Amino acid sequence: ALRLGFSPCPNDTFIFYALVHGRVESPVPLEPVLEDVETLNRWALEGRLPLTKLSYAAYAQVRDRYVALRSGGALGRGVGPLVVARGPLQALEGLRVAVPGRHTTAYFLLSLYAQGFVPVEVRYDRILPMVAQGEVEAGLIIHESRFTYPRYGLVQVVDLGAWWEERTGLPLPLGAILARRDLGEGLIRALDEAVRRSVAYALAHPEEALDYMRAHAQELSDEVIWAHVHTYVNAFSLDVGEEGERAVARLFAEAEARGLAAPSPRPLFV
Ligand SMILES: [K+]
Repeated sequence: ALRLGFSPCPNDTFIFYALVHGRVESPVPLEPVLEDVETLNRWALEGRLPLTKLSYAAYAQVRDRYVALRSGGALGRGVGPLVVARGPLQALEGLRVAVPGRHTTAYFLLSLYAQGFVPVEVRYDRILPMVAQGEVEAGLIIHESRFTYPRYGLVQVVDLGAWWEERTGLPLPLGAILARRDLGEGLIRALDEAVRRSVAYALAHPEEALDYMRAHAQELSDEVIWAHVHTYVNAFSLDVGEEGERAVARLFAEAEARGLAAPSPRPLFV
């Protein structure tokens, strides 16, 4: 079996459900390792896992070690991380912003959007309470927080996905599934096909994945679980496509323009 890292969020458990339960064929058996996305991001800098979900911004840091599968990721126009606050803010200048991980695509986007804030790095589930309790002035939120933030009395400062679309005319690449290059070209292609099959299986039999999604997101109501997969799993999860490729190229061009990532001649996808 090969270790496969992903988050316990409904979109990842939905996407990998079939593969992990033998409902679709896989070229090799897989051992899921569920972790926070920033833990996976840090691990990839060390090339720890042979297969792993990773923030697209972090992928730009590990291209010589990993290649992205065309399937299994999260990209789109309405999946952007949001910045929220207790009330409207004129700007983020000089304000403390709780963020879910410096290597996330969310953090990268927030850094494109504004540069005078003070980041406070924490697990994503601490952000809404920290903002509501006044420990920071704004929060960069991901995962299911986009559905629940009003429960904390908060308002949206900016939808970074919408901001990215307005700036580039492209969908936002959020997360990718990466294969470590030492696995060999053939196996990597077979894994890409297996992940695509897994996504297709859950799309066809969504209810079959519910017990698994609930097991790993025990704090979430079914209403939130269903909203979460509806929001984060879309056509780009089956295949990045021509537009998805252009969007990833644009994201990496912006990172390179700021010296956040080194250019590479290696193709971005399997
Ligand atoms: K809601």
